[PDB]
Amino acid sequence: GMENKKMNLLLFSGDYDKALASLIIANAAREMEIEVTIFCAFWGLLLLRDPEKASQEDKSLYEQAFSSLTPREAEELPLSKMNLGGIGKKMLLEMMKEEKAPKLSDLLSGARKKEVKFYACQLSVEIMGFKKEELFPEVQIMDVKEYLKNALESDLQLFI
Amino acid sequence: NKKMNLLLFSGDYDKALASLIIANAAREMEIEVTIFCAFWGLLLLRDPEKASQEDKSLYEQAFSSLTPREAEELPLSKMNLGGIGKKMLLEMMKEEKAPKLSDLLSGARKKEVKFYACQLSVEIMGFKKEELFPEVQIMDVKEYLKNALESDLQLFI
Amino acid sequence: NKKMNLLLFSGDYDKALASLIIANAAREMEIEVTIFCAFWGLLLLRDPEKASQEDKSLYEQAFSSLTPREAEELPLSKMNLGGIGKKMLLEMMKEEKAPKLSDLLSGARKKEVKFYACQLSVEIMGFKKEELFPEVQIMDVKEYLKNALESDLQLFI
Ligand SMILES: [Cl-]
Ligand code: NA
Ligand code: NA
Ligand code: NA
Ligand code: NA
Ligand code: NA
Repeated sequence: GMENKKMNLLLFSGDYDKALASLIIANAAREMEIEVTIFCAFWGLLLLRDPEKASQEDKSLYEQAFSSLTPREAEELPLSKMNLGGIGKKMLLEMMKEEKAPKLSDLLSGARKKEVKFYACQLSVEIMGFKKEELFPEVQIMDVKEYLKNALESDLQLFI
Repeated sequence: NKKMNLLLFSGDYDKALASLIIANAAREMEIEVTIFCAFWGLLLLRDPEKASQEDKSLYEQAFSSLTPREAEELPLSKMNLGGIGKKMLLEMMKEEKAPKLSDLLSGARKKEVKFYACQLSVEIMGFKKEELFPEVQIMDVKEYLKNALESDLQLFI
Repeated sequence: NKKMNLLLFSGDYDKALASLIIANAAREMEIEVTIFCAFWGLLLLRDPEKASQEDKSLYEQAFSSLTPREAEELPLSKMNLGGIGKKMLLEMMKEEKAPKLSDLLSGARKKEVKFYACQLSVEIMGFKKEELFPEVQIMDVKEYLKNALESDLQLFI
């Protein structure tokens, strides 16, 4: 069986639909008792923002602009295609509602509760200017060598 | 005895081309190939001569009617230009005698690449099994994971 | 002991950057790294001190002249806006003294990352070996599969 397996996802994309796929896979994995690590890098870091604990305190101006102007939480992420001003996302969301397919923010709550391990790429965090306190509290800041050690120890590795 | 699993998430012509170039070559080396199509990737599996509108919601009918109807109609991931920079790629491929996507797909089907459609995507998007190629099987995410964990090479495209 | 294979399909500045951050770090940990560049990913390998238009078709000549001529010219995957939001990412990296894509590429070359160019893509897009960095080897998809199957980490970017 799959109960001792390990999966590692590098979530690079900050697209709603790619994030959804990554959490559909991670939640299903956790239900099969697979240990799941999601390493968020670049745009994927946007998945990890906690809107209730955002800040502008002691960031450069570029960092402030980036933080205020980008999606402030997972649910605000744009579609990878057909976003159409936010209308084609509105489409996908409606079709999901018809099937009772849970929204990204509910899949993310689910993944946190099932103890999917979420890591934020240190260099991406530094470049984009996010503080630890701006992300969910159980997120750990991980450098790329820690990503590689984890990925090499894993049974399934994907870049999303 | 090797095995490869590709998760085709993208519905882009060029990414689909890459996936089938790799899948066809792997079958020639006697590697067993599984392609799990999810979200936009499902569009690869549409049989245009079998399309249907019966028992679909409004958005499902609209999504069906207004997305690529078959693999050859997929857009480029880049410089598609409303079909024109896809038209560039196709001309460049013609000069080099590189087969089109639909010909790679026919080859994949003949070589018995195993094509699967992600159940949740199929349901969300409203596609029926009869609208897809006959040998496609519906598989859920847990079945994908089992198959991927048993594979020797796993990619997300 | 360990081996990593990256298939770089994307020709985006930020995706190439991710790939070379990973590749450079892997080399420091003594992991063997193979990067197979295909389709848009081939643009990473263009040597701007070498370019040629000689013995190419019209679309090949046009493609060569109009596309990014070296890694540093690659567009952002998103929010490129004229190259100005790339300008934004670049200025943010500069504040952090994060190395540029060209510096990571030079580092990768120095650390003996193995760079291969997909033969079919090369032929379609019309690039010649002489237009790419001298250590690049042209490899077909079956060589890609052999190498990926012997690797411990395999990603498609
Ligand atoms: Cl991957
Ligand atoms: Na910064
Ligand atoms: Na991937
Ligand atoms: Na539906
Ligand atoms: Na993989
Ligand atoms: Na050509």
